[PDB]
Amino acid sequence: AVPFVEDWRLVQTLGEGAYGEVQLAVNRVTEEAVAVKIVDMKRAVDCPENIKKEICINKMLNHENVVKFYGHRREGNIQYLFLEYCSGGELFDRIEPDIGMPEPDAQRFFHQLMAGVVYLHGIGITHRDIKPENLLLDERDNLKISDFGLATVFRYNNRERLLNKMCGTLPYVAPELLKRREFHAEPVDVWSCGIVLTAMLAGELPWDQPSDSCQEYSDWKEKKTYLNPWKKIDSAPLALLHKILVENPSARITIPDIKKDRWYNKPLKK
Ligand SMILES: Nc1ncnc2c1ncn2[C@@H]1O[C@H](COP(=O)(O)OP(=O)(O)OP(O)(O)=S)[C@@H](O)[C@H]1O
Ligand SMILES: [Mg+2]
Ligand SMILES: [Mg+2]
Repeated sequence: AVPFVEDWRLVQTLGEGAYGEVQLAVNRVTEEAVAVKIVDMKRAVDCPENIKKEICINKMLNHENVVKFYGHRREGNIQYLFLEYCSGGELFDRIEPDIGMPEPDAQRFFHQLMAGVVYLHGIGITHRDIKPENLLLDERDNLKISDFGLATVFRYNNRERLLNKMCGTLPYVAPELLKRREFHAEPVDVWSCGIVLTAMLAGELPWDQPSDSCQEYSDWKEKKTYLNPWKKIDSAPLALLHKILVENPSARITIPDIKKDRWYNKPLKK
């Protein structure tokens, strides 16, 4: 019944977005540390209903590789979302530009990413904006899928919904999102995970946009893998990427089969 600021000390700005801010908050009596996403519902006409949907999706989630939702408050136009504080920051900041990261680290992050995406898809949720900026790390560098503001239900009461809305981030979106009027949700998340893995192993994104207009994408379809970023990627993970970054979503590898992939299961040393 008392104000947010009387219970919570904002200690640190963690991130700044167009529609909200994320603060590290410390409870003034408990001293427990929390991430609070502060959202001014004045900044968009349908933000009230968009943030309500984000909260309803968050309340369905409970997995070690998904940022945990603790609750929410409203104070006038302000919505507070309390989330698991991820001390380790963004996966994005572990990706050295043009370099990437050690293959064992990339593999480990990929394992954890798959675990979270499998969980989400199992409860019928698609994230729709998977990228290193939305994959956070806890104090033990465990990966946690973050930000469900673009997430939606693709399976409900055992019936699948095809998607028809364009959203996400252009270097990470699957080509069917640019070309088809309707598309299945799961292969889109699979595709973006493959871009994430490409970024982890090479430190760069392969194309602006998986368009016929984009030469980098056409060179990939012609498997000119002597070019960058592919030449930086060992043939074993590259064989997996060849199975993920497949244009036709009906032929694209599914996660159950990613789990059977040689590199996925290859023991790696430092
Ligand atoms: N739970 C968290 N723990 C630690 N850091 C976080 C957490 N949530 C967000 N951040 C940081 O805040 C940044 C932005 O938060 P997001 O939720 O991704 O905001 P955004 O989507 O960029 O902003 P808008 O308003 O949706 S355009 C992230 O990239 C993290 O660096
Ligand atoms: Mg985000
Ligand atoms: Mg967001």
